[PDB]
Amino acid sequence: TQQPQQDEMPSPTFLTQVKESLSSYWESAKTAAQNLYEKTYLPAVDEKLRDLYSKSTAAMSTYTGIFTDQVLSVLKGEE
Repeated sequence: TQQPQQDEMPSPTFLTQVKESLSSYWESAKTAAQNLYEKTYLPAVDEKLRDLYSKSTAAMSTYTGIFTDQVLSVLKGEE
C-alpha cells in the first residue's frame, strides 16, 4: 500500500515515510521476482525497450526540463 502524501516533491514527511515505502514495495516485489524468470524465456526485453522509449518521448520531455530546472537552479547557489 502506497502513502498518500500531501506534497508531491520529497518533503520532510515524504522522506521519513520512505522507510515504510520499502515494506509496501516488497509486498508486490515478490511477483516481480517470479516475473524475472517469466521475462527470461520471452524476448519482450527488446519490445518493452522501444515501447517505454516511445511513451517517454512526450512524458520524459516534461520531467526533463523540470528535473534540470531545479538542478540548474542549484548551479547558481553551489557555483
